[PDB]
Amino acid sequence: MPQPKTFGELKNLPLLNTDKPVQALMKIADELGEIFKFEAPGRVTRYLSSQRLIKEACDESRFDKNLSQALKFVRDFAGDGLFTSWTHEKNWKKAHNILLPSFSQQAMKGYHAMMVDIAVQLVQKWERLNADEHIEVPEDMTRLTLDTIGLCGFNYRFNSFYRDQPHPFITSMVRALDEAMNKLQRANPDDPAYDENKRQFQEDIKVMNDLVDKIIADRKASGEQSDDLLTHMLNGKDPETGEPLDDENIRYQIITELIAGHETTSGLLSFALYFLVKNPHVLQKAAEEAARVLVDPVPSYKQVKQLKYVGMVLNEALRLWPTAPAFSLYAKEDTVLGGEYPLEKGDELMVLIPQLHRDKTIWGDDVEEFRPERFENPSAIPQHAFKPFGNGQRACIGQQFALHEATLVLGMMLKHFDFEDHTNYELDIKETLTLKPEGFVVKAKSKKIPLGGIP
Ligand code: HEM
Repeated sequence: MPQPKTFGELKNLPLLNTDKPVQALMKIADELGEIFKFEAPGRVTRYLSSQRLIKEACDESRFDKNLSQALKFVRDFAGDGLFTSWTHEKNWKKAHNILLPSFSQQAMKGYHAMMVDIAVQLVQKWERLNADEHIEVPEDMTRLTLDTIGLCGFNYRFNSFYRDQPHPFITSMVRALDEAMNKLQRANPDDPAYDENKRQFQEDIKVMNDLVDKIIADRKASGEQSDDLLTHMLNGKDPETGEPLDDENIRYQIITELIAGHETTSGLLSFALYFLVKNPHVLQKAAEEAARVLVDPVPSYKQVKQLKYVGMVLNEALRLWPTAPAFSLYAKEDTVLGGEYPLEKGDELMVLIPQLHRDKTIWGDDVEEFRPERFENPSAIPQHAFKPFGNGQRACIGQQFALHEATLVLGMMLKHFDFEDHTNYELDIKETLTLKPEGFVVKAKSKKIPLGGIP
């Protein structure tokens, strides 16, 4: 098994002392192949890139979700929420059972109005820009996804489109996620040089906890019901144990929904618009569908479901740049991977999704091209070839929410504006916990189509 450059004591770790670790790992994969070993002080990981090996890794009888170093650090503020719990932790099963119906296709009918509320705000913002002015794409997409999850999660308005400086909760969340990712590169965590980082981290945790805990308390006092996750959780009983989630876990689920959902989804919308402006004939086809389908001043749930080609566009963006680009597994028992790589019980595997999605033996020679028509017939895609939302029982619980949101918003964008790549933008991918196009800007010329009133 191949292995990239080592640095004594530090092993491979310094290779990731970069602002773009995942793209670093992709370049290494390009040279080394379908599997390579990556060592840090005190840990070992095997990175997987081929569909041949990843299909075995996705066999839940042999491998289970692992809490990576990154997820362990995120747990300091996401607690035992769904994203950062072990599969066999009692609160995982319990929360999974309770929350499943909150994330179904039927639940999307209830969330639709609040998704439209924020989408309308985004469209109005762009309708109101003066001539020559431009749009900062990832920045606005993130305002949109944070505000949407705020409403659908706990009926709270962050009012991001009313601000230059985000709501303090958002600032704190973003900074805590930053600190979590930065901790990955620290050989000496308790060095006094990180005392300030530690102070800020605890302050940011308190900001998040204080707001969510207060809203939960207030909500239990009012009795108010909404189409939000908080109401569902306050009223929901586990099908198995018959118990509801306790108030602390409810808080962790609300924080979790925001962490897991806002940045992946905004990254997706950003990458999709990028690929559209770089491929004008695809943009035209997608805009034609939007105009054909979205015939009312405000889109309805049933109309979003008709945006088939927009859906193909989103899937092809997720193929090329899956915005949560890696997930971690561990071997349940000793086992041989792909017939040639022995694993010991507890051994960690990392699935490199962007590499999976560029496996020529699956997709063909043109894997680098943006072609939504790949997804015209789903039955064509082999099992475990396309995994932007993870695997099995530990797959993204938010998948239907993300796709409904992104399809609605991209559809409305295409209905209401023509877009210009005015700077001839060169793709630069920023890495946090997730991936996004840094500095992506466009100009949007309104088609001057009336936008209807909302509740
Ligand atoms: C394009 C958008 C999204 C992508 C690509 C994405 C991707 C993923 C992936 C790959 C995982 C598995 C992580 C692992 O194995 O460690 C995951 C899990 C999860 N995601 Fe998403 N996600 C997206 C949007 C969302 C949204 C909008 C929400 C909430 C509204 C959400 C909530 C969650 C939760 C709670 C989990 C953990 C589920 C469990 O293990 O029980 N995600 N997501």
